[PDB]
Amino acid sequence: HHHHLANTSAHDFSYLKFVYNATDTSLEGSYDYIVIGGGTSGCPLAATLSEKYKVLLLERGTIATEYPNTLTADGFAYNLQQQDDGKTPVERFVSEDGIDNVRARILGGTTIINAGVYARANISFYSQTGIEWDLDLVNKTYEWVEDAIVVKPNNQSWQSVIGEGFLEAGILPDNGFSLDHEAGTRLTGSTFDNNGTRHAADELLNKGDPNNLLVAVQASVEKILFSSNLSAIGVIYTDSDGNSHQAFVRGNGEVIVSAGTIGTPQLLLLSGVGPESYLSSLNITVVQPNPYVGQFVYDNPRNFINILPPNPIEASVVTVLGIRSDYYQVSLSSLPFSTPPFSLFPTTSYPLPNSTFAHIVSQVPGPLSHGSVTLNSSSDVRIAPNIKFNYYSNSTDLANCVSGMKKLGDLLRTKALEPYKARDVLGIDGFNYLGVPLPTDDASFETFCLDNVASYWHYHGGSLVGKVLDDSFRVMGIKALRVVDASTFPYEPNSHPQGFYLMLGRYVGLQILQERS
Ligand SMILES: Cc1cc2nc3c(=O)[nH]c(=O)nc-3n(C[C@H](O)[C@H](O)[C@H](O)COP(=O)(O)OP(=O)(O)OC[C@H]3O[C@@H](n4cnc5c(N)ncnc54)[C@H](O)[C@@H]3O)c2cc1C
Ligand SMILES: *[C@@H]1O[C@H](CO)[C@@H](O)[C@H](O)[C@H]1NC(C)=O
Ligand SMILES: *[C@@H]1O[C@H](CO)[C@@H](O)[C@H](O)[C@H]1NC(C)=O
Ligand SMILES: *[C@@H]1O[C@H](CO)[C@@H](O)[C@H](O)[C@H]1NC(C)=O
Ligand SMILES: *[C@@H]1O[C@H](CO)[C@@H](O)[C@H](O)[C@H]1NC(C)=O
Ligand SMILES: *[C@@H]1O[C@H](CO)[C@@H](O)[C@H](O)[C@H]1NC(C)=O
Ligand SMILES: *[C@@H]1O[C@H](CO)[C@@H](O)[C@H](O)[C@H]1NC(C)=O
Ligand SMILES: *[C@@H]1O[C@H](CO)[C@@H](O)[C@H](O)[C@H]1NC(C)=O
Ligand SMILES: O=Cc1ccccc1
Repeated sequence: HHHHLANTSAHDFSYLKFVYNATDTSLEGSYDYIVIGGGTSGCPLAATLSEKYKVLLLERGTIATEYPNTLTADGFAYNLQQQDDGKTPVERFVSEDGIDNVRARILGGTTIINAGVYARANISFYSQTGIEWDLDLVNKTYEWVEDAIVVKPNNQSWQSVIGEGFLEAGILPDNGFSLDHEAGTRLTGSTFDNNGTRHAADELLNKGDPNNLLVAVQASVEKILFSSNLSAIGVIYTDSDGNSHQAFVRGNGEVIVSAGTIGTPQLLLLSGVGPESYLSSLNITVVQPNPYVGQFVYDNPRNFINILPPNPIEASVVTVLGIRSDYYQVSLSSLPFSTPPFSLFPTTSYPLPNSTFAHIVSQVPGPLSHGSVTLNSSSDVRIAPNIKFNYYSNSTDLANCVSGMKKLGDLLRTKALEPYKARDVLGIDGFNYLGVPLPTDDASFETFCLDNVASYWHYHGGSLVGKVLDDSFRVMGIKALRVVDASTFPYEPNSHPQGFYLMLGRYVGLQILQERS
């Protein structure tokens, strides 16, 4: 079941032969499919559709060769440390809760900037949704992604320490190496290969048909165009010089929005698809009223402590996961820095580490708390929308963080972690901490959870199946319009969702092709 995994190899940019600047007006015209957003779901979706049909993929960012630190594990922090000048692969934002965050702006989407952790969805997820999944095809599609960009990670000293700690702390059983989201401790896959080269969703464009697939970069899609039976017919997009362009679908073809949790509700709202009284209050003509566009937007909380060992530890990428139903835990080890990677810590005024440190982390599942995306500009898609997640508004989320923080306490008490204490005392105050240490009444853990929350970066929702979309990802009430990306589900598929959303892009592409045949 692992014969098919990818090998160590250079990042494959062969697909650049059909990538063009959106300034090229000859890209304007009619296609069978237009995919908006060249990201985690959008790239394998476009590649899949191009097996049989003419596809235009539109991405607002540029190509990853322009930002070489996106292409190595060693460059992960660099892209977050880099200032956001409107063109960089990392776009910075702050939720209305006050928590710093980022999204991608690059061909390949968030797989070009993320921490590389690869996992398949919790196998119970499919029946939880109630969608009639073709489960055999789901698994074939995971293998199609994994053959291109997923490896079995080599050993990393810190990842092995934390795995021994998770097991000693009772996060059982030992699952060895496995891609599956199951209770226990395991080594999972990575989209960094064993030479440190990042592999990503853009490489899945290499599986497209180069005679049928066209990609426009620095293409800012501003509006979905509709028929004068309401149908999507095309898009308006602007190029890096600011000039406008139009592209259309033809016949039985379709527009699919794959612009992410933030970008997809924004574009739907700008296009008149959304809550009637809200759009009317902005004087946006309503094309399709739906009270849920931009509603039910979720961000799984990240809580953490940081330890500063008295001897240097080796930096690592996350590969070893400790999974329970009520918390998902990992640890990153890092070099010190004097410029913070934006959103690693929730505020810019966080203390800076002067030596190597271990960031020890727990994730709240769900979450049950949710907020919304609303427009900041009623016209300009380059102006980021407002986004609020309402962290810990739901008491179940807070209770689950308390459980995870207690388990992090257990982890710090293991023999495995003992050699990284600065003082050989009995308690966990023998560690040196960067930032706030763990407090053991439930009230002190609740305060810690609330005060020190950060984004796990795994936000989702805003165009949910069952609210905005049907079980085939069609926008209800509109022909020839679908949404495929992380805006579509209200809960996580697992601890690390890129593997699910990579699969989903191709999977829905195959469903489109089958429906059409
Ligand atoms: C820093 C970070 C680390 C992460 N680490 C991991 C991890 O290790 N493992 C894991 O499993 N998950 C991880 N995640 C989460 C996971 O990567 C994302 O949830 C997932 O990639 C989202 O996929 P998507 O297709 O919804 O969005 P994206 O991949 O972001 O794709 C959306 C694309 O649409 C483009 N776009 C947006 N609006 C427009 C527009 N109007 N016109 C044109 N293009 C547009 C964007 O530029 C982008 O390329 C991480 C997330 C972040 C931010
Ligand atoms: C990796 O290479 C080996 C032999 O060199 C082979 O088993 C396998 O086909 C390769 N994997 C991929 C994904 O190409
Ligand atoms: C597209 O062309 C413009 C000039 O017309 C240039 O400024 C920009 O860098 C180009 N973008 C890409 C992605 O090549
Ligand atoms: C799909 O693969 C998973 C492992 O990821 C396995 O547990 C499951 O049985 C498979 N399902 C089908 C329908 O083959
Ligand atoms: C919408 O337009 C009407 C005029 O038709 C105006 O009275 C109202 O203030 C406008 N509202 C906004 C938010 O532009
Ligand atoms: C997997 O998903 C099911 C269904 O939502 C849930 O009950 C279970 O706790 C999950 N398991 C893990 C290990 O997250
Ligand atoms: C736009 O965003 C800024 C920055 O968060 C905020 O202060 C402002 O209130 C927002 N404006 C609108 C109209 O949403
Ligand atoms: C928390 O979420 C659960 C599940 O959606 C819900 O039943 C409950 O009412 C929520 N609590 C509050 C205070 O909204
Ligand atoms: O789970 C992935 C991760 C990576 C860096 C920091 C926190 C979490």
